Amino acid sequence: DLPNNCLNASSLKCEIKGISTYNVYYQVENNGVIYSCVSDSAEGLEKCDNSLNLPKRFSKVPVIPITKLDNKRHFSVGTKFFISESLTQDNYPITYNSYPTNGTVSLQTVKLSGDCKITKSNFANPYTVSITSPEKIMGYLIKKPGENVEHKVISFSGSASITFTEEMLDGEHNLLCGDKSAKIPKTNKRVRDCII
Amino acid sequence: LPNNCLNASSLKCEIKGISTYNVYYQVENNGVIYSCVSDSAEGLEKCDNSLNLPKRFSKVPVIPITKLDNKRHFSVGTKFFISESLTQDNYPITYNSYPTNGTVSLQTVKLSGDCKITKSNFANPYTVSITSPEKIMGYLIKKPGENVEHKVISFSGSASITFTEEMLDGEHNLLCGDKSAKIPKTNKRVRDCIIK
Ligand SMILES: *[C@@H]1O[C@H](CO)[C@@H](O[C@@H]2O[C@H](CO)[C@@H](O[C@@H]3O[C@H](CO)[C@@H](O)[C@H](O)[C@@H]3O)[C@H](O)[C@H]2NC(C)=O)[C@H](O)[C@H]1NC(C)=O
Ligand SMILES: *[C@@H]1O[C@H](CO)[C@@H](O[C@@H]2O[C@H](CO)[C@@H](O[C@@H]3O[C@H](CO)[C@@H](O)[C@H](O)[C@@H]3O)[C@H](O)[C@H]2NC(C)=O)[C@H](O)[C@H]1NC(C)=O
Ligand SMILES: *[C@@H]1O[C@H](CO)[C@@H](O[C@@H]2O[C@H](CO)[C@@H](O)[C@H](O)[C@H]2NC(C)=O)[C@H](O)[C@H]1NC(C)=O
Ligand SMILES: *[C@@H]1O[C@H](CO)[C@@H](O[C@@H]2O[C@H](CO)[C@@H](O)[C@H](O)[C@H]2NC(C)=O)[C@H](O)[C@H]1NC(C)=O
Repeated sequence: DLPNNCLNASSLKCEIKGISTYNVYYQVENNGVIYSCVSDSAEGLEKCDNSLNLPKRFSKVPVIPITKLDNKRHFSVGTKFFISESLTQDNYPITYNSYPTNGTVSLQTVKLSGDCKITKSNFANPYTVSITSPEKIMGYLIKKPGENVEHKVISFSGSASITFTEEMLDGEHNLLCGDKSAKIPKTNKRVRDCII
Repeated sequence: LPNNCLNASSLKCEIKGISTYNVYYQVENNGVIYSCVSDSAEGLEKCDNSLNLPKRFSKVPVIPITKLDNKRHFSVGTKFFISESLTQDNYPITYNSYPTNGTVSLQTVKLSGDCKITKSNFANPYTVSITSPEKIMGYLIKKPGENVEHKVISFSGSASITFTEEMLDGEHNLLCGDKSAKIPKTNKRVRDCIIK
């Protein structure tokens, strides 16, 4: 059990099958046997086939999929591949990340996740909100309901300060950090520009 | 309209898949197959291949696994989830009563929600109590890799637990939604006294 053949994609013939917003699904081939694999950094895919639409770096923000269909529009954070069990008994061995196992690859929408200490109350600068997380890395995002807004994920760690843009304070906008979620109310237009 | 996917006893229906916490079936009304997933196991007795249907489903807070490293420690069964098809087209599905497009995908799962294990339950030291603020909750003891297809226990409010000689070896592990716990191994010479 050494799926390191997926580590060598620089020189082995590989085809790009699918591309998500947070991982990549491909399959290499060494001695006449295909090896489906999923990676989170895409280091040796430059010479693969369909090595066309892939990015420099997946931002590595912890994300878990959606169970709440109703919460889709409220928690769309993009697409990420996950190891599912095949619909047939098919036990096809895929090596998600560095861990090998069987199952089938399946693309699912995901949500943000973790322990974002969303600091509602902030002493000074009420228009500036702070956000902390004990996790090593953590991701947040500000978006309206839906909008098909992908990316806009920020790799933050520990201390993080957030200010709102002029349009952003439209009440329908929502701040997503970790599991937690809040809604920003529309501030008065004349209270704005009074900052001067 | 997900009509007569609740009336499936009035239609010719084909049982496609059965998981631990939900069931997948397709009904046929007038020319086109309706794919639907549910949890009641009601009205599906007259469907085809409905031989191994469970009485009811536990319907506990349940999320799938991400880190494949933790399947062995947190395996609690299999649950059907709505995903996105690898190809472009996506058949409309009506999970519960919620209609949407996509494809089905079977995934093993972990218990979800929030539990608060009374870690130091001095009162009857060998019996401890759990409290869940949610309306329903799931829990089960399980050593890594132990076959657990329906050993779960539907949990609401606050309840207590009494252990077994098997379950008090150092290998068994306590599971309750979002929390994990390990059981210490009592010497078999101390076991014969608690047996009284
Ligand atoms: C699914 O993935 C598992 C993970 O490796 C694969 O399991 C392997 O299946 C083989 C069956 O050929 C088993 O190994 C056997 O062990 C016995 C005991 O020594 C030995 O006498 C046999 O000759 C054979 O080697 C075992 O279940 C397992 N091996 C592991 C985990 O090391 C399985 O092949 C995959 N399913 C597929 C590809 O359909
Ligand atoms: C899911 O597949 C079905 C069929 O392929 C589609 O579902 C429904 O499709 C209609 C047509 O696009 C959606 O909206 C309607 O659009 C027409 C455009 O002129 C408009 O006149 C109507 O007032 C209505 O807005 C409808 O929302 C959609 N519903 C669902 C539940 O899917 C559709 O192709 C696929 N779904 C999506 C979201 O694309
Ligand atoms: C991946 O590529 C490297 C580079 O060729 C392989 O390393 C070779 O290993 C074989 C022995 O199995 C020998 O040809 C040499 O020891 C290495 N090559 C050179 C040029 O020294 C490696 O085996 C490949 N496969 C894996 C799984 O890593
Ligand atoms: C399930 O089927 C029954 C059929 O007896 C439905 O009862 C009527 O169904 C027709 C459509 O065939 C509707 O037009 C009527 O309005 C229904 N009668 C009512 C609502 O009193 C029933 O609606 C179906 N759906 C369920 C029970 O959820």
